[PDB]
Amino acid sequence: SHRYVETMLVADQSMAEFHGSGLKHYLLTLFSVAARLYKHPSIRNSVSLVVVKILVIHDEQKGPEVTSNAALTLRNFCNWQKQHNPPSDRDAEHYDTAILFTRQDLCGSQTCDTLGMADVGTVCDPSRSCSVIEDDGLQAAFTTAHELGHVFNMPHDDAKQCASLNDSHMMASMLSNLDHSQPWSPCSAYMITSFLDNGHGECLMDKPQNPIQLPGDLPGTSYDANRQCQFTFGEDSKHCPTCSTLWCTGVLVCQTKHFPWADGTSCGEGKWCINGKCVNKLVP
Ligand SMILES: Cc1noc(C)c1CCC1CCN(S(=O)(=O)C[C@](C)(C[C@H](C)c2ncc(F)cn2)N(O)C=O)CC1
Ligand SMILES: [Mg+2]
Ligand SMILES: [Mg+2]
Ligand code: NA
Ligand code: NA
Ligand code: NI
Ligand code: NI
Ligand code: NI
Ligand code: NI
Ligand code: NI
Ligand code: NI
Ligand code: NI
Ligand code: NI
Ligand code: NI
Ligand SMILES: [Zn+2]
Repeated sequence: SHRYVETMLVADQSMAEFHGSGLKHYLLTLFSVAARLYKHPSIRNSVSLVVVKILVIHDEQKGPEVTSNAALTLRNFCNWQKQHNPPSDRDAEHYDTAILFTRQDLCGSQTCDTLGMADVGTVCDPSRSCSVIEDDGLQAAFTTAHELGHVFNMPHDDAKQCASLNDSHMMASMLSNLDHSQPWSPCSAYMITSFLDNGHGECLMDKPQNPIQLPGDLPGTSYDANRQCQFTFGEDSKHCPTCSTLWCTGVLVCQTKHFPWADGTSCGEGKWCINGKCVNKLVP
């Protein structure tokens, strides 16, 4: 049966300052891509990510302490989100999960290549059902879905428990090329299924009361290549000077993080990017 992941989205002061008025549309744009990934048939389940609440923190002290140490930020965030959840799921703004988004670059013990953070198997535990996402651009939509994967009991696809069943899927242990034709591995598929068959989706059974509408356009529609570049490299960056790799300014100096342009991104009159390819908007 149908599962509804009622979610609170939280943005820290770094996000408020960076994004200004456009902040809530941007989080919703992230979450809508993540919501799509969870509807892909390879998850082999019926999962609906819905937003019941959004908090923006304009003053550090009114939110959790966000530090570059990712494990500690997650823990800070988890503690802090408790107080803002209504007790019973009868309440409309009661959430099953909470996600923090920050511009601060998050770090492990060893490098600052951390992109997000969550514990495994926590989705209906109100005090552990959280994630922190570093916002380095639109690709943070896939970070959002990966970490939500942890929350749903998915291990990384190199875990020994995944040997029997399966680097190119959502739950890769490191950033690599996603297979957009099959986002979730057989392992991810099984580990979420097991979890729900074991009864751990219980708080996901109730439908949301007037959820915050997610954008139904493509992320490239709201955000053109210059915007995309700015989300990654700061407001002074523009598109370089197509689709497969987004290059951005920094002797013309240009830089990339190797991601394609967001789907729906204008690549000329009557054409737009779809899975790394520039194609006519009108399809046959
Ligand atoms: C962008 C993007 N575009 O497409 C995709 C796909 C992405 C996301 C790629 C993911 C790579 C791996 N991570 S990561 O590199 O930040 C490492 C780490 C913080 C390790 C921690 C220890 C850890 N936490 C929990 C565990 F269950 C295991 N281990 N992680 O896995 C966090 O979940 C996060 C992001
Ligand atoms: Mg509150
Ligand atoms: Mg795609
Ligand atoms: Na980081
Ligand atoms: Na970094
Ligand atoms: Ni503001
Ligand atoms: Ni909007
Ligand atoms: Ni601080
Ligand atoms: Ni595969
Ligand atoms: Ni619920
Ligand atoms: Ni400015
Ligand atoms: Ni400027
Ligand atoms: Ni351009
Ligand atoms: Ni590089
Ligand atoms: Zn992970």
